[PDB]
Amino acid sequence: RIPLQIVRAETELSAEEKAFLNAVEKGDYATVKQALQEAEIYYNVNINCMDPLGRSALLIAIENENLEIMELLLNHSVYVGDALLYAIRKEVVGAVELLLSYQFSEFTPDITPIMLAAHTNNYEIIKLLVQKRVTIPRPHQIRCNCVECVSSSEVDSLRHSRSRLNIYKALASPSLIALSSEDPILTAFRLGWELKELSKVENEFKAEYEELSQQCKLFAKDLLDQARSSRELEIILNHRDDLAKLKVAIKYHQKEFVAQPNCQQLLATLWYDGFPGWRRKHWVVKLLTCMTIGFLFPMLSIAYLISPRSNLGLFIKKPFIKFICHTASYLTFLFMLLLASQHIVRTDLHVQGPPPTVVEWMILPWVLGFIWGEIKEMWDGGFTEYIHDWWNLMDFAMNSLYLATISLKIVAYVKYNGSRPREEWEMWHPTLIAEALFAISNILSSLRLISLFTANSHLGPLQISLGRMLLDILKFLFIYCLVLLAFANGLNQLYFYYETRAIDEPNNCKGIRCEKQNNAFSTLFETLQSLFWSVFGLLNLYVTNVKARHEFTEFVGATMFGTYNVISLVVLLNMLIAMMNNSYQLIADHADIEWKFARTKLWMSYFDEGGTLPPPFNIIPDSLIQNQHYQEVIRNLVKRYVAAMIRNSKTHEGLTEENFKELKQDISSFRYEVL
Amino acid sequence: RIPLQIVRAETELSAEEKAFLNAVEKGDYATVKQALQEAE
Ligand SMILES: CC(C)CCC[C@@H](C)[C@H]1CC[C@H]2[C@@H]3CC=C4C[C@@H](OC(=O)CCC(=O)O)CC[C@]4(C)[C@H]3CC[C@]12C
Ligand SMILES: [Ca+2]
Ligand SMILES: [Zn+2]
Repeated sequence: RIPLQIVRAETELSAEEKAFLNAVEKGDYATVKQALQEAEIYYNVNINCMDPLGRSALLIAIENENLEIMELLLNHSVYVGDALLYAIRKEVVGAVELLLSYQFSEFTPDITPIMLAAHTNNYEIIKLLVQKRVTIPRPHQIRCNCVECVSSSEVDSLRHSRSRLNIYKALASPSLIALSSEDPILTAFRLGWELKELSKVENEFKAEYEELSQQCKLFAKDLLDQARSSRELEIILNHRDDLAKLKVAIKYHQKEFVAQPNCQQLLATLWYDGFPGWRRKHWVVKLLTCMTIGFLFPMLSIAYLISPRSNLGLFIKKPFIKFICHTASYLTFLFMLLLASQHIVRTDLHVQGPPPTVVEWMILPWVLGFIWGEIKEMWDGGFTEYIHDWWNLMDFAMNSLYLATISLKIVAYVKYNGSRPREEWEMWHPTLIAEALFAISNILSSLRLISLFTANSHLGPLQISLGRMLLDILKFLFIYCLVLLAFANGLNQLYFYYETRAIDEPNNCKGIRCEKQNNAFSTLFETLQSLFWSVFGLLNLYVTNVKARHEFTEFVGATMFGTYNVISLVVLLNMLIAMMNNSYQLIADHADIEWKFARTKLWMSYFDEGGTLPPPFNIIPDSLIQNQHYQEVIRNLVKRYVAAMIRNSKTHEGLTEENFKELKQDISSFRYEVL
Repeated sequence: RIPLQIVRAETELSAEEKAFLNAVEKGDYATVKQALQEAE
């Protein structure tokens, strides 16, 4: 028996106010008029009476979209505050125009009429409001130590965050950008960048800021989509405040703008400069032409040096031929790196400091060219973006290992004279370190070729997904390294008392890299190595067996080894499978825009004159007219976009409501004509 | 304090054209006819 009563009692109005509110809601030109006259004379009705469910007389008159009752209430001095916002949110032009011609609320007090109009994204209401000289407060910069931001955040943090989000939502509407900004493309780019960088700062309101940034990027792409000619697209892309706006969009990570089909057409025509209709030809003749131009890599580079402006000197200046020549030079470098480890060119293996062979003497200009190119990349173009590549770390590692190999070879040549057999050299002979670093640099140089996958149409998205899933490999190795450190600590602590010597063990071998694996858990480094190698099954089971008859210690060690194997394989590897499968499933939707953005970024790196020579040969010693043309193009694009959007806003629901309103008005007019 | 004005100003028609366009949009056999006669 649960008793049910209204615990929050609302003060109900008198019966005289109910008649006035019912006359307002039903709609009557005479009953409301005489009710207001009686309220003026006898004071029977409070004019500012309000329903318990947040509905004043003016709000109900707005909800009925009738202008006569609204005009009479406006002339009868009804409380008009917080009533234009309801008409704006209802999105009716006549009521907003009438209220602009002159307690409880459903809107937060920081909302202005222009802000709500921008939130609702109605073109006519926003235009009619901005004609009345309205302004929006400027949101502050993200990192503020000023008093006006810090004190406001300290006093009322929720109101501050709500006000900032409301302002940024008002500024990000496509209609307000199309009306109030003279450069909607650059405004959309900048607002998308600020909203994306601000979503990470305000990590709790991340979804709304990410949605607003996506809205701005979509508006920029849709504004570019309305181009009806190649001249308009060339004017858009070349506008400088060669392809300036495309470089700006690449800077602001506008992947949807970059991967637009007409931008990709213009980039493809600029890429195949010397080949009219490269996509037209057969794949066999394309492969033959690519092979010929690649095999002509000593050519077209000497000709550039001896005659830059000849018939043949301008052949390498085209971007595709430049890319082919660079790829051919790198493949030749890797071929000589393969040849450097062969018996035909490498002899006299028992000298402490050897002079370089012919293959290494040929390798040296390539290494100097790579070093000089990476040095020039630090200066030319800039330094703040050189580290913002994530491929230049690999190049820096390659060049550092090359420099270390050269310096160690020089030291071993100048301080070691004579010959000595290789078995009696010391552990840290400079020659051995040089041969190790050269091999590591060979691995890095041959793995550098993955960056060329974005040019191909089939290996590009594959490398994009490879990066996507390496981002989760990086997360998985933290848990794996914690588990590895835990079990290594435990196993070394259990097993370090039974450490033997290399002399006692057979073949003078102490470690897990022997025929009979010895001292697998004796030291912490060897324990880490053993627990790493047990993942691939290369650690045998008898390494947990000690010389003495300590069967309890052996059993506890084998149990630790089995628990580590279970945790590190059965749980963790299949967890990694599930993680990368989920990440691949998410990225497979947006996998072609990313590849097209990466291919575009690779294409614009070959457009400029800098770095024309391959690394073998790169070490051998009025604005008003453009602004007005861009302004006409923006005017046409904005008009086309606003027309397409304004009738794409026509909806079955709104059309149906409009038809009922027109039918009701016409029936009432006909009834008044008959009566 | 971000100022908001229409940067791409459209040449608005005269008030006489607004009456003709409103008569066309609302639907009137007589108002559009007399408007066209006055335009002639
Ligand atoms: C499977 C083994 C034998 C590979 C050995 C390494 C190289 C011989 C391969 C690996 C990556 C390959 C590259 C992968 C992608 C491309 C881009 C591709 O570009 C185009 O098709 C041109 C048109 C465009 O840019 O879209 C031309 C071949 C090339 C350089 C490939 C040339 C041959 C490379 C260097
Ligand atoms: Ca580089
Ligand atoms: Zn501030």
